[PDB]
Amino acid sequence: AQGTLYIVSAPSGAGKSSLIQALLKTQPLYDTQVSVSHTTRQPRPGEVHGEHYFFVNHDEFKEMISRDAFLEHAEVFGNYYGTSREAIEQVLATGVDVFLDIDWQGAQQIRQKMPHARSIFILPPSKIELDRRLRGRGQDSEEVIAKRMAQAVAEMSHYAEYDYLIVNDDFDTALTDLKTIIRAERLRMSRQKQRHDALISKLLA
Amino acid sequence: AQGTLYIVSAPSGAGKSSLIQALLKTQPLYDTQVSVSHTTRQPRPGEVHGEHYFFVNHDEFKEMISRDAFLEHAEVFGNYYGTSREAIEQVLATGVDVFLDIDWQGAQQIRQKMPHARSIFILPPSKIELDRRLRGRGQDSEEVIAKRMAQAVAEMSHYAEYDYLIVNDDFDTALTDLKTIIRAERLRMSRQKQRHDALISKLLA
Amino acid sequence: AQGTLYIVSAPSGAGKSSLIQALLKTQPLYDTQVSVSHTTRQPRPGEVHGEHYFFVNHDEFKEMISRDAFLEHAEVFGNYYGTSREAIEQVLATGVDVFLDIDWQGAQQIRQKMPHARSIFILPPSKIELDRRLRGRGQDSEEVIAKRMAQAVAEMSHYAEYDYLIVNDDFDTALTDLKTIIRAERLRMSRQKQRHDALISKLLA
Amino acid sequence: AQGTLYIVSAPSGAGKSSLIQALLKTQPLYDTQVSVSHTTRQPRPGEVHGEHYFFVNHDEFKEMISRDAFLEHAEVFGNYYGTSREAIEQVLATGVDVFLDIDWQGAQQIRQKMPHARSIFILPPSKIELDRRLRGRGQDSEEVIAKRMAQAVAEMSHYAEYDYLIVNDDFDTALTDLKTIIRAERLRMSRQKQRHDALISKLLA
Amino acid sequence: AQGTLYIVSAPSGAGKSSLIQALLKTQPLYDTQVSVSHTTRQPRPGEVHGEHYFFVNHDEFKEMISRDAFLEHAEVFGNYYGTSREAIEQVLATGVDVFLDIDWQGAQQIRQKMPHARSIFILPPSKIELDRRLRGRGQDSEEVIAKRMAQAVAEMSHYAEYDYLIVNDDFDTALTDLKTIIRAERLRMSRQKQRHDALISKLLA
Amino acid sequence: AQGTLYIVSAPSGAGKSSLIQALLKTQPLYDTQVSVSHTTRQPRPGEVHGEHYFFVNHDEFKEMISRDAFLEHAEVFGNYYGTSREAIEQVLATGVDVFLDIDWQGAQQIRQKMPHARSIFILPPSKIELDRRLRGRGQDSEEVIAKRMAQAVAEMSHYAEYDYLIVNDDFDTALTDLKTIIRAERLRMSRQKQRHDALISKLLA
Ligand SMILES: Nc1nc2c(ncn2[C@@H]2O[C@H](COP(=O)(O)OP(=O)(O)O)[C@@H](O)[C@H]2O)c(=O)[nH]1
Ligand SMILES: Nc1nc2c(ncn2[C@@H]2O[C@H](COP(=O)(O)OP(=O)(O)O)[C@@H](O)[C@H]2O)c(=O)[nH]1
Ligand SMILES: Nc1nc2c(ncn2[C@@H]2O[C@H](COP(=O)(O)OP(=O)(O)O)[C@@H](O)[C@H]2O)c(=O)[nH]1
Ligand SMILES: Nc1nc2c(ncn2[C@@H]2O[C@H](COP(=O)(O)OP(=O)(O)O)[C@@H](O)[C@H]2O)c(=O)[nH]1
Ligand SMILES: Nc1nc2c(ncn2[C@@H]2O[C@H](COP(=O)(O)OP(=O)(O)O)[C@@H](O)[C@H]2O)c(=O)[nH]1
Ligand SMILES: Nc1nc2c(ncn2[C@@H]2O[C@H](COP(=O)(O)OP(=O)(O)O)[C@@H](O)[C@H]2O)c(=O)[nH]1
Ligand SMILES: Nc1nc2c(ncn2[C@@H]2O[C@H](CO)[C@@H](O)[C@H]2O)c(=O)[nH]1
Ligand SMILES: Nc1nc2c(ncn2[C@@H]2O[C@H](CO)[C@@H](O)[C@H]2O)c(=O)[nH]1
Ligand SMILES: Nc1nc2c(ncn2[C@@H]2O[C@H](CO)[C@@H](O)[C@H]2O)c(=O)[nH]1
Ligand SMILES: Nc1nc2c(ncn2[C@@H]2O[C@H](CO)[C@@H](O)[C@H]2O)c(=O)[nH]1
Ligand SMILES: Nc1nc2c(ncn2[C@@H]2O[C@H](CO)[C@@H](O)[C@H]2O)c(=O)[nH]1
Ligand SMILES: Nc1nc2c(ncn2[C@@H]2O[C@H](CO)[C@@H](O)[C@H]2O)c(=O)[nH]1
Ligand SMILES: [K+]
Ligand SMILES: [K+]
Ligand SMILES: [K+]
Ligand SMILES: [K+]
Ligand SMILES: [K+]
Ligand SMILES: [K+]
Repeated sequence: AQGTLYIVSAPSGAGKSSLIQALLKTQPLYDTQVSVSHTTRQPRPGEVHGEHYFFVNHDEFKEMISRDAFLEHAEVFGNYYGTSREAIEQVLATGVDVFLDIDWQGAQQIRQKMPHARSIFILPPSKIELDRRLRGRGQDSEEVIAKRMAQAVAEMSHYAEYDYLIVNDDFDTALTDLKTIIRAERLRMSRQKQRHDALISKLLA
Repeated sequence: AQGTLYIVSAPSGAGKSSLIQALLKTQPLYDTQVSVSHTTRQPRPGEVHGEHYFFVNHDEFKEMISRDAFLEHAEVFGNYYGTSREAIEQVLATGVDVFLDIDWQGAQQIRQKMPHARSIFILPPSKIELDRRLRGRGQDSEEVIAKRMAQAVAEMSHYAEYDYLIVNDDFDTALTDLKTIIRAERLRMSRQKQRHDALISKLLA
Repeated sequence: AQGTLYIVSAPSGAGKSSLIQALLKTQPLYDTQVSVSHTTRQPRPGEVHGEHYFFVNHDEFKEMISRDAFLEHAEVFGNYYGTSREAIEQVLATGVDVFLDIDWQGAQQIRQKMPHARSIFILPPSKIELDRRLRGRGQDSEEVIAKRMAQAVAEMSHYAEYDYLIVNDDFDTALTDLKTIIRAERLRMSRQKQRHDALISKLLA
Repeated sequence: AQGTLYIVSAPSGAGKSSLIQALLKTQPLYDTQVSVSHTTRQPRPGEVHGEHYFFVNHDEFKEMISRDAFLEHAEVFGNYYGTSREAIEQVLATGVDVFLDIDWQGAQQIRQKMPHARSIFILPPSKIELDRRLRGRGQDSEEVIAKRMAQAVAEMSHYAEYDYLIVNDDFDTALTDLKTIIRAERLRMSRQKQRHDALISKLLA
Repeated sequence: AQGTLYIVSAPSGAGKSSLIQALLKTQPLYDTQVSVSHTTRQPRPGEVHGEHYFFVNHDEFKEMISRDAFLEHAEVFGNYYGTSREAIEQVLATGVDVFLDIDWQGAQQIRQKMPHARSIFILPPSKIELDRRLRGRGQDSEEVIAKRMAQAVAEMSHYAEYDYLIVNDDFDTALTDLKTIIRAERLRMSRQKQRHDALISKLLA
Repeated sequence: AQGTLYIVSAPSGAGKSSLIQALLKTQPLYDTQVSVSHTTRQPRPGEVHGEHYFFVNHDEFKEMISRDAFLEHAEVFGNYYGTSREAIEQVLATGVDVFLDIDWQGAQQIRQKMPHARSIFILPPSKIELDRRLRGRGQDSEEVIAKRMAQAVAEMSHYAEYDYLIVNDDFDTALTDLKTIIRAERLRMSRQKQRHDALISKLLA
């Protein structure tokens, strides 16, 4: 009973990390999980090793690439990120659906290796709103913000490669759209044929 | 642009009828409609012509087959039923999603002509429960009930042909399942790219 | 197996009427129905025979009492009302939960004959609010209003006899309360053991 | 104003710990709490003393039994567990409803000492699903899993002693069933007579 | 005490009509009603006198203007429409919130006479979508559609006059938005102080 | 794009801290935040500096007052509390709506400096319930409780200065009332004119 891989991408300031965390709190670990990526970037305050990321040195990441540790890996704004194959295969084979919060470059690598995976792209409801979300608390220089928005513009040009699109205007609407996609996918005949492997056998008698 | 054609089929005793009506009350005529089939069966008490069905004589339906007026037609439960082509094509072109409540024979003909149609099959939660619903008020003979149940079993044989499976155990749940499918499909990239065209242009500088 | 008999009573001005209709629209005829009482009162405008009530003459209702046709009967607000036994027993045996919208006199007679019946009493949120609802469009005389309010107070005296109390302040809340009771009862072990019989056998090797 | 004790039992792999935690996050501490049991078992990673359990040595547990510290205690798969009487009585007398996540042996002891307590049993939706939930991440030997399933089979044979049954097929449905039971129980006339001690006094005037 | 007067205006193609009906089905006649306007336009098929509109002749409506029977009146889409004063004042005095589905001309006259009236404007999600809804079944000429769209644009010019803006993209969302406004207003201090008068007295010793 | 300040006050035992925390978990930080106050009171177990409060010595608080650090400050039951101006102005100017959990004295100071802020007062559903909530786990002396209730009585006399009133009888109802207020306020024409700054421009063409 193999589970389904879900790809979730978005520019910074579309609210993707908060949409996925809120989805996860409604779901037991036997239905849905998130993958823990590897990264070279510094742990932020509040972040714990093995929960959000496995944090590693540049040289250790390199080692991992060279021994084919990764289902996908990429550089994103000055650091490396990747999804280790072993833990993914292991969780999917227990029937769990697994969320991959990754950029468009990782999404592409996943699509070719796992053609069944479903990908969701999240957009902000406008440029004005994107800019206000991107600015955060509002203490970065104009320059640092132009570079941010430019990285976001790059991410967004890749949206058409995804199977679903969520416009995250209003958080609760968008959360509901995300739950709706996963729920609809579980109503697919292949999935249902199984988990319901005969009630159906009992129906056709 | 084009709305999506939905096919919904079910044995009797699966609550499919009330599920579709309930869904329509929450949905504007510009989003979602049901197709008005032609048939030779008699109107039920309190059932208006042109709203549930176009009711015609045996002789009239046979001449409609000759004029090639139907996208599908079939014989179901001792009467003839057909889906007039002109109205489907006309409602779909205005962007409305159109539901076809038709049997498995009909669904096959539509699949061949309209291959992006999506199909929903609806099952009862058990055989005993199927029997309890078919029996209804329990005033019918054992002989009539026997014929309804064999027809139901025969209908259920063809489930594996459909894209989606809903197990209608609890009505509200099954209603949320039908609403869920419709909503997820509207979140697909092909339709969202259309609906949010202006937004996407702005966002990509 | 057997459906559950529900009794619902309330003074007028407690919104009990619309609560029951609203509940029924969300619920199939094979899950939940309302009992059709006989009465001597006139039909209201736009009120059909056999659907809300079986409307009979004073002389006809008196002969129904003699034939022992009622599970309960009583005099309410200057007219006679009764619950025909045959249809209750017949709907209940098909597994349908049946609601009896009857007064306190009726509820006592049913309690004695049918001791697993469950009863719901419905109260207004205050006396002032009760008065505001009773007054309605405010076109009635102070004398008629005076008689409606004494009847309401008399009805409310008998609340402590019922299994459940709903305070109907906010309609949607009170609707969720009525849906909630019905749903919890269906979760009781006696009914769930029946509904999931096949599952339980499998589970226990 | 004494609160209600709720008993929640299930085999491992019916998702009970996750159903109760999610219920609790919707409820303030003046309405609903969980009891903190005593156990001899080792704290898992993430577990904190006094939150999930009071962790104690074998000898300390023994001391507690001998001085009648426990409303119930039992051995469950190679460790001891129990509910201390003092903290329970103290919380219930402040009107809080208290959840006891305990096995069937503890449930029995509670039933005799507190006959008002309501018990809920949770089942998995099938054996296949139970087995997949039981297997977790999927790294235990076949042997260790047969023993797990055998402990689960034992738990499940005791389900008929409970007042309610939840089949935990779909987490959100099952969570809603749990909230529905507590909510229905609060609509009971005894409870309502109190918390609403006169609005009612004001109604009967 | 007094209910609140609501004004709702919208171009056609904003789904305002079905939004108001849908809202009313969830709401008792003692909480919320729609005003019955007089008009000279013909009844639509299946549209009853005194329930949607009081339908009168041109000559009758002109004499109603002379008797000062209207709180507002105006000419809309080639016919005359008016809000009879007596019924508004009479329903409002019984504590009912009354909705006026009227155009911008009407809303101005009501604002001047009734300055605590609250007003809701409803917009379509885009021009293309507005066009798609106006076109409807697509059987009208390009000339008629042209006149409907100029009327819609003219109506939308006056939006900035209203207290509240609802963008009706997704029906259920827009329905929740209309329910939300009504509910928040009932939470204002002036109305809550009235509704919970007895409670507040007790609470303040 | 300036955000809206929300004031939330209540006596102890109306459940205000739990209502606000639950609201916040549904909202991303770019829509809604809570302010972190300064206080001289001791950190409770579980409390962390900079999350719930900035904890400071009596002398440091004094320093802050003397250099005009505070938008509002006050003494509440033997300790000082205040909201620093800088962090507030900074967050509001990024378009975030900010919740201020403060007493009636702070509310007043905020009202004069920021006349756009919206204030919500929460009441317990009765004195009996207030007293039971105030008593907590139930281990304080009668005397300590009379003083508690007396501080609560003082808070409650100031309720009429607030724009909204929530009666927190049932947690989920009250949470929904709180979400409804914020949501309604976002439907106001001033707010909507902006975030929707032309779709509208595109509508009037
Ligand atoms: N290819 C790939 N991208 C990743 C992976 N993990 C995170 N990212 C991307 O890294 C980007 C920034 O991540 P992060 O430092 O956590 O900031 P944030 O997620 O926007 O708050 C996001 O677009 C992620 O999609 C990964 O394992 N593989
Ligand atoms: N193929 C075909 N079947 C139809 C059509 N309309 C209705 N049916 C089927 O014939 C059966 C109709 O039963 P009906 O008289 O409406 O009673 P119902 O089952 O409660 O709807 C159902 O299975 C429908 O799916 C049609 O247009 N074409
Ligand atoms: N005991 C008895 N009372 C009934 C029966 N049917 C209706 N009633 C009661 O008589 C009253 C009927 O009022 P009705 O004419 O229907 O106006 P309503 O109050 O809005 O329903 C209500 O209190 C009902 O409970 C019945 O079958 N038996
Ligand atoms: N009798 C009794 N059983 C308990 C008590 N606390 C926990 N248990 C049972 O111990 C079993 C396993 O508990 P645990 O080690 O926490 O694993 P888990 O709850 O399945 O994740 C469950 O069936 C509980 O019902 C208790 O205080 N008394
Ligand atoms: N001012 C004024 N306008 C009204 C009144 N009643 C309806 N209208 C407006 O006239 C138009 C009526 O259109 P109608 O014939 O009902 O078709 P509809 O647009 O689907 O409701 C709408 O814009 C209404 O707002 C009224 O009493 N006074
Ligand atoms: N004026 C003002 N009051 C505050 C501030 N922060 C907290 N309070 C008030 O202090 C009172 C007690 O706070 P606390 O010690 O946290 O107890 P609790 O909030 O009831 O659990 C509450 O009424 C708050 O409204 C503040 O920054 N300014
Ligand atoms: N406008 C705004 N966005 C914020 C603030 N704090 C965090 N964010 C955004 O919230 C998201 C983090 O979940 C990012 O898009 C941040 O930039 C704030 O104070 N204002
Ligand atoms: N069990 C049962 N099913 C019914 C009753 N009335 C209608 N039905 C069923 O409800 C469905 C129509 O809503 C059909 O499947 C009918 O057979 C009844 O009294 N009992
Ligand atoms: N306050 C008020 N109650 C009404 C009105 N019309 C009907 N009702 C009440 O609404 C209920 C019927 O739905 C009854 O309790 C009626 O008295 C009205 O205009 N105002
Ligand atoms: N199938 C599956 N169940 C898991 C996994 N991780 C945890 N669980 C289950 O989730 C529950 C813990 O809440 C237990 O029933 C675990 O066995 C996993 O990766 N796969
Ligand atoms: N696109 C579309 N709109 C429709 C159709 N039928 C009715 N409407 C629209 O739906 C609304 C009435 O519910 C109006 O705005 C109508 O123009 C249809 O078939 N297609
Ligand atoms: N009745 C009651 N209230 C409690 C208990 N524990 C905490 N609270 C209340 O819950 C609130 C804290 O969120 C305060 O009003 C506390 O007094 C308890 O055991 N019983
Ligand atoms: K990641
Ligand atoms: K059909
Ligand atoms: K009745
Ligand atoms: K426990
Ligand atoms: K009107
Ligand atoms: K604070």
